[PDB]
Amino acid sequence: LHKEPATLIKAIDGDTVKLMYKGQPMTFRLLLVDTPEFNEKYGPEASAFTKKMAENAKKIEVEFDKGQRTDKYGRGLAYQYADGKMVNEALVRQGLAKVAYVYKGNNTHEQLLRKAEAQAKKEKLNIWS
Ligand SMILES: Cc1cn([C@H]2C[C@H](OP(=O)(O)O)[C@@H](COP(=O)(O)O)O2)c(=O)[nH]c1=O
Ligand SMILES: [Ca+2]
Repeated sequence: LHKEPATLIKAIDGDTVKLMYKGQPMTFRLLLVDTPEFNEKYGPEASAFTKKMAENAKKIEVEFDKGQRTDKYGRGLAYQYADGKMVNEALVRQGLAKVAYVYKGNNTHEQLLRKAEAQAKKEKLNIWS
């Protein structure tokens, strides 16, 4: 897989963000994770985390997997990086997302994220407290 450029348009919540990709505004849904909705426990904390990571980044990138690049709602499906750090993985390591929605053929980073989830669960962080 490879990273491609994007720029931040606006934070949305823990697992969605509005980015400009190839010069067009699009909402992205982060692959392989599920954050609580804003109205649920840890939803606001997940939103704050990804808003900070994205807004402080000098360089945002997106990486598509091998499979579907948009979902049935027209959201782009990717892994998002902020100054080289994967947001998807960071959420999971902090106990602010569960590994979820693992569909065959868009699951390249599944085991990386499961290892983060195991470390978050060991530490009893956030969702795992
Ligand atoms: C992460 C992801 C979600 N989706 C669809 C499955 C879920 O359908 P339903 O809306 O029918 O539940 C929805 C979950 O996203 P949200 O967690 O953003 O609500 O998005 C995909 O199709 N592919 C994906 O990789
Ligand atoms: Ca969600």
